[PDB]
Amino acid sequence: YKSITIATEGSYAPYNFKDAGGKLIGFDIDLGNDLCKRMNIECKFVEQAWDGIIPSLTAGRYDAIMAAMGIQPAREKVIAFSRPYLLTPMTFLTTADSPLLKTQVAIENLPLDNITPEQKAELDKFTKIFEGVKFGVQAGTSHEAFMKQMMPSVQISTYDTIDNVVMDLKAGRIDASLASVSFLKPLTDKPDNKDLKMFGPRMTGGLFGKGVGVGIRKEDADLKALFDKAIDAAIADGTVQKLSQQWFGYDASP
Ligand SMILES: N=C(N)NCCC[C@@H](C(=O)O)N1C(=O)CC[C@@H]1C(=O)O
Repeated sequence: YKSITIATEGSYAPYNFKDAGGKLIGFDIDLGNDLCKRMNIECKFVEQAWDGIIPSLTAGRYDAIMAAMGIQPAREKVIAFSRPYLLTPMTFLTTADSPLLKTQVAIENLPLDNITPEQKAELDKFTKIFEGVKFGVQAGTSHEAFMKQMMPSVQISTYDTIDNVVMDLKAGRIDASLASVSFLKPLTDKPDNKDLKMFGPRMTGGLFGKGVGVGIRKEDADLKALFDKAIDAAIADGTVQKLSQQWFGYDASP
């Protein structure tokens, strides 16, 4: 390999978004540039809307995806992933004045790979509390998949970007959402968002899979091996931890 093109979305801060000059910035951009230097490959980042990001990769419009993409079983049917470069659970989001905040969380860390009756009881409790509450999620994400598969009785609206979800939650058009802690912690830590709060169980596994990874075509085994070696080195030397603290305000490195 000499040169590759990496697609990102550009609407998911602090992983990938646009600066004041319209340039793509964020953890995925800084990490991608560091990995390419390690691989001795020239890389160019390009913006791609979330809906077509996977088919444009398999159609050969670019060589990899770094766009806060969870390594999840459904996507693994279509593309390959590097080993994870970040780990994060998933949790809920509402407004700081919401009555939803008073709900007792019986299971703080809720793994979904093998749901026990106790874990199902906790998911069912939140489903019942959420029935009547209007949820908003970004379309085409594990957030949408979780609500449709695990909480089908809850009213959901899907959005083109997570930015539009947050806009509608702030405006009171929706009452709650779901996303990773890696997205929600920096969002709620901003003084701009003192009116927003994370809540509920922190979920992992199941349809969410594990980790955030670089999406690569299945046939590109050598490119996956190059990324895996570079990611292992960036984790080992503390680069991923450094970038995670810079962008997220905490260490989400594997
Ligand atoms: N708009 C984007 N560029 N990416 C949205 C990805 C959301 C979600 C997913 O892959 O479907 N995520 C995962 O399930 C774990 C990491 C990520 C998240 O919730 O932050």
